[PDB]
Amino acid sequence: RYEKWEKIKQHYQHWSDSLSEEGRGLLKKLQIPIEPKKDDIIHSLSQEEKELLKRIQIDSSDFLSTEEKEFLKKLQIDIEKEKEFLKKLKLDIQPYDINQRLQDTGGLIDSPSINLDVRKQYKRDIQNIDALLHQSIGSTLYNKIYLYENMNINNLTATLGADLVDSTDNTKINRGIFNEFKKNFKYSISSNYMIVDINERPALDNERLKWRIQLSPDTRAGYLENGKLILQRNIGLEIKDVQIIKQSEKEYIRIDAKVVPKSKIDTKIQEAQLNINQEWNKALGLPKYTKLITFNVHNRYASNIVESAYLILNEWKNNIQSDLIKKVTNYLVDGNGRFVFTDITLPNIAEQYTHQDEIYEQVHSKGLYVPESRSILLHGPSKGVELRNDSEGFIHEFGHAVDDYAGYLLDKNQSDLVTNSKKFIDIFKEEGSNLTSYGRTNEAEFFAEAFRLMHSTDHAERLKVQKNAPKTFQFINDQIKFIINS
Ligand SMILES: Cc1cc(S(=O)(=O)N(Cc2cccnc2)[C@H](C)C(=O)NO)ccc1F
Ligand SMILES: [Zn+2]
Repeated sequence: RYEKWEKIKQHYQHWSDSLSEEGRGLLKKLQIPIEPKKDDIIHSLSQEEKELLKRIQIDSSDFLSTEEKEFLKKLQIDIEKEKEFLKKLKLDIQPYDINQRLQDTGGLIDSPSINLDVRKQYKRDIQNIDALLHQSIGSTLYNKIYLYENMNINNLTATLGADLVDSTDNTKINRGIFNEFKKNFKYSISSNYMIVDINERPALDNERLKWRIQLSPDTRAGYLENGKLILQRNIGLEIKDVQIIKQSEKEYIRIDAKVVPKSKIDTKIQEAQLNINQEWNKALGLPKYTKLITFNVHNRYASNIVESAYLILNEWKNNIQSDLIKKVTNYLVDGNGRFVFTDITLPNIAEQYTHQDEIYEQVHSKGLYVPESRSILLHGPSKGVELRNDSEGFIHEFGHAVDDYAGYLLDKNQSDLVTNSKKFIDIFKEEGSNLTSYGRTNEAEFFAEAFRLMHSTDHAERLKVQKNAPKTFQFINDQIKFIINS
């Protein structure tokens, strides 16, 4: 367990000694992100904002992560309509987390999804760390050691992660879900600095993935003491093996991976993008030069993001009538619209942030539709709230596109969503709470939810829309009729 520490340490002896006080402080910053302290958030608040914050019920919020919820509760401890307030405040409670910024952006750190000042600080730190990690592990040690990293399955796929652990016995891995996770896991990208161990360490709470990694001779790294290494960012990983193993009467998933040039992985992704486009331009009868599908892939479940795109579009094509699909998609293409499949957060997708300067209006979620760029965005790793799979999410987003085109058809000059018409507003006011809880949010979301359920494989769901929201059901069919006759 400790026999290999010394020789790795001695290899990086001079590197460690020559570290400046700032270089060291930077490595500590990377290991321990800086949380915002409560008292400064509070004193920054005005006394009209303070009074507002404590009267706010907070677990109710739809767009705040459980850590963000808990934090603001502790602010209430010390002290809808104004979602306005929680969206602005959400930005000022993010920890300074270098590795998380790199992962969220996939290395596209110029993405205007955080404030300018911190955005520029992130750049400076990243460039400084890149300069620190100059010494490769080398030929004397690369094949003499293994590097280990424990990982939460939710980091790769939160959808499969919900059922990965056997519900009848939590010491076991669900064999069926295991196969799904392993099936299309061929390669992997690290856009941030992997922090790995020289020897294997016991997994912490809900960590069931245990990586075993072999570096290449040229792979640059730094020693972080206590038998721990930090790897250079932007490295490719080839998955050599995925197996279920048992440690201390508990089942884990071993992932054997080998470091390769990231460019080698990027080449496969680019080849896959050409293939899926040529294949789907033909199926949809689009012009042969159309670029519709785009892979924005930069993270550790890389190969599955690509492979699942094929299946998502297949389910999409299978569950929606052909003529509706063709009409709407050709509308999207006429405005250079894209189907974006990605494993970076959606505010870092150009098809969103280009048309959304306000960060507090920027949205991260499983799926999104942006009318200004006529694009559908689908985020792999995450799990949509009250959503079975990615295909159902994509169908929902396509509902928004249907909404867009239908409204465009009735006035191309003053182009607007059909759900913004007084006609559907009245329908939403009457039937808006008769479907999903989230459908209640607004006209567009109610429309897209209704559209999703009307095209669900569960025929019972389709009948529940016609029975509980017959006016919305009728309205949508009228838009479909309007579209295919256009
Ligand atoms: C139910 C379903 C959900 C999604 S979502 O989670 O990504 N989402 C809705 C959402 C997000 C957070 C909590 N509650 C609902 C985003 C924002 C959206 O509407 N996309 O256009 C996407 C598609 C769906 F069908
Ligand atoms: Zn939506």
